[PDB]
Amino acid sequence: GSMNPPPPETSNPNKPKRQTNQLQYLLRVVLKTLWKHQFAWPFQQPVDAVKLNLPDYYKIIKTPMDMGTIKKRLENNYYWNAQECIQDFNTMFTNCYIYNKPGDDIVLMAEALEKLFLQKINELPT
Ligand SMILES: Cc1nnc2n1-c1ccc(-c3cnn(C)c3)cc1C(c1ccc(Cl)cc1)=NC21CC1
Repeated sequence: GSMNPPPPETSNPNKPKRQTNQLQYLLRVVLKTLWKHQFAWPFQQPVDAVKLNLPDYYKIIKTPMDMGTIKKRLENNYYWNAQECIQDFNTMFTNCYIYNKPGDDIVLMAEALEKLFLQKINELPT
């Protein structure tokens, strides 16, 4: 039998909170721009491997990540360091490359989203 894992942790009220220029930009500019992209829809929520009939997905992908989780982590002050958020974006793209094969449609879609991501964090404020 095949079940999805619970989604990643997005909220811990015991974690210290800070507002930074970089976390605000990651939510208001970067997340916003990737969310509205033509290719965002597969990445907006956890992979539902039951719904998609892919019982091997959570056999291969042990560090799941998606933009819906990253949005909640940003808005709930889950991240202390901007690099934690940048790591989650990179995990989301590399999961797609790990599960799938070079040249697959979803890989071309993730590669384009990654290119936009790198252009947006090129302008990460200081
Ligand atoms: C991410 C992510 N990494 N690998 C995948 N995915 C997806 C995740 C979600 C969905 C989805 C479907 N219907 N809904 C409501 C969500 C689809 C996919 C697709 C996928 C394939 C082709 C295109 Cl053109 C687009 C997507 N491939 C997989 C499962 C292997």
